[PDB]
Amino acid sequence: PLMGGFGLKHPPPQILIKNTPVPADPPTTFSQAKLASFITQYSTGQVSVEIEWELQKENSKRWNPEIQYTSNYYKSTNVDFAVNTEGTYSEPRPIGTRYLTRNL
Amino acid sequence: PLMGGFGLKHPPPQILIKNTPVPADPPTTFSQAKLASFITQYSTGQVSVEIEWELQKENSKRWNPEIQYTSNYYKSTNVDFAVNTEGTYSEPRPIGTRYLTRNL
Repeated sequence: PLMGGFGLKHPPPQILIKNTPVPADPPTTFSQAKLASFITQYSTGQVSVEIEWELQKENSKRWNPEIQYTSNYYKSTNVDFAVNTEGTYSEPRPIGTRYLTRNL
Repeated sequence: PLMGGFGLKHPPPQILIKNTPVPADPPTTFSQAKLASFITQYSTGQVSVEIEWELQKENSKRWNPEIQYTSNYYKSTNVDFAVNTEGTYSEPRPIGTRYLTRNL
């Protein structure tokens, strides 16, 4: 992909879900038309997903230290990647995936 | 220890080594005195040492990133922990052992 990530020829299927429509009380006398009324409705539940990942271990002889992604040492108003006063979770900056080095 | 490290009641033994003294030519007529002359000498070789270490894996639920020891991202005159122009190896700063965090 241009956005990055993995291209796949058989991606994970997409799950589709809908409330089963519940019609309100239809009239007594038959009517040819389809039922235009329904009971306002919504549903809630829990969903769980796991992904088993495979890693390629980093095996390298570079003498000096590498570069690593690390949180700031210095004080700040409030913790990054954590909630704020009013409870709004916030992530300050994007995280690149490339730090460790490899000989071309 | 106060310097840090591990205290031990049976530390690794200390290896001691010496050139076996080689006397120069003593006189023909016997002499009571011990031999005061020797052949100037030195020896060279290779030494190898390995240490099998045990680690306590870090298992922790902290949500936000930790602090990590990482080399500078920004450019510098020359690489740290690596040789300089004239070939003098140099280590810029001490390295503490404590970064990862643990709930007291």
